[PDB]
Amino acid sequence: GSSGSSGNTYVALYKFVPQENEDLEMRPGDIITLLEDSNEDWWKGKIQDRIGFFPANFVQRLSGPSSG
Repeated sequence: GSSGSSGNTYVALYKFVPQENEDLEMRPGDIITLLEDSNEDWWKGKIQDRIGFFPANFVQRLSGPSSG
Protein backbone atom coordinates (compact mmCIF):
# COMPACT_ATOMS: atom_id res chain seq x y z
CA GLY A 1 0.00 0.00 0.00
CA SER A 2 1.66 3.17 -1.27
CA SER A 3 1.32 5.88 1.38
CA GLY A 4 -1.45 3.86 3.00
CA SER A 5 -3.82 5.56 5.44
CA SER A 6 -5.86 2.99 7.36
CA GLY A 7 -3.86 -0.19 7.89
CA ASN A 8 -6.53 -2.32 9.54
CA THR A 9 -6.05 -6.08 9.29
CA TYR A 10 -8.75 -8.69 9.87
CA VAL A 11 -8.54 -12.44 10.48
CA ALA A 12 -11.35 -14.55 9.05
CA LEU A 13 -12.98 -16.51 11.87
CA TYR A 14 -14.87 -18.97 9.68
CA LYS A 15 -14.84 -20.08 6.04
CA PHE A 16 -17.04 -18.09 3.65
CA VAL A 17 -18.87 -19.48 0.62
CA PRO A 18 -19.42 -16.84 -2.09
CA GLN A 19 -22.43 -17.63 -4.29
CA GLU A 20 -21.39 -15.10 -6.93
CA ASN A 21 -18.13 -13.50 -8.07
CA GLU A 22 -19.11 -10.29 -6.28
CA ASP A 23 -18.71 -12.28 -3.06
CA LEU A 24 -15.27 -13.16 -1.69
CA GLU A 25 -14.05 -16.52 -0.37
CA MET A 26 -12.13 -16.74 2.90
CA ARG A 27 -10.89 -19.42 5.30
CA PRO A 28 -10.52 -19.60 9.10
CA GLY A 29 -6.91 -18.55 9.65
CA ASP A 30 -6.24 -16.20 6.74
CA ILE A 31 -5.33 -12.51 6.72
CA ILE A 32 -7.67 -10.08 4.97
CA THR A 33 -6.77 -6.47 4.22
CA LEU A 34 -9.72 -4.18 4.93
CA LEU A 35 -9.84 -1.67 2.08
CA GLU A 36 -13.38 -0.28 2.21
CA ASP A 37 -15.11 0.15 5.57
CA SER A 38 -17.91 2.51 4.54
CA ASN A 39 -20.61 -0.06 5.30
CA GLU A 40 -21.41 -1.55 8.71
CA ASP A 41 -22.95 -4.97 8.11
CA TRP A 42 -20.47 -6.12 5.47
CA TRP A 43 -16.94 -4.90 4.74
CA LYS A 44 -14.65 -5.14 1.71
CA GLY A 45 -11.03 -6.26 1.73
CA LYS A 46 -8.23 -7.83 -0.30
CA ILE A 47 -6.90 -11.38 -0.02
CA GLN A 48 -3.68 -12.94 -1.31
CA ASP A 49 -5.17 -14.14 -4.60
CA ARG A 50 -8.80 -13.47 -3.68
CA ILE A 51 -10.91 -10.31 -3.55
CA GLY A 52 -14.49 -9.19 -3.01
CA PHE A 53 -17.06 -8.42 -0.32
CA PHE A 54 -17.55 -10.32 2.94
CA PRO A 55 -19.52 -10.19 6.21
CA ALA A 56 -18.01 -8.54 9.28
CA ASN A 57 -19.55 -11.03 11.71
CA PHE A 58 -17.16 -13.51 10.09
CA VAL A 59 -13.96 -11.54 10.69
CA GLN A 60 -12.55 -9.81 13.77
CA ARG A 61 -10.58 -6.57 13.55
CA LEU A 62 -6.99 -7.26 14.60
CA SER A 63 -6.09 -4.88 17.43
CA GLY A 64 -2.65 -6.27 18.18
CA PRO A 65 -0.53 -8.27 20.66
CA SER A 66 -2.22 -7.65 24.01
CA SER A 67 0.30 -7.21 26.83
CA GLY A 68 0.89 -5.34 30.08
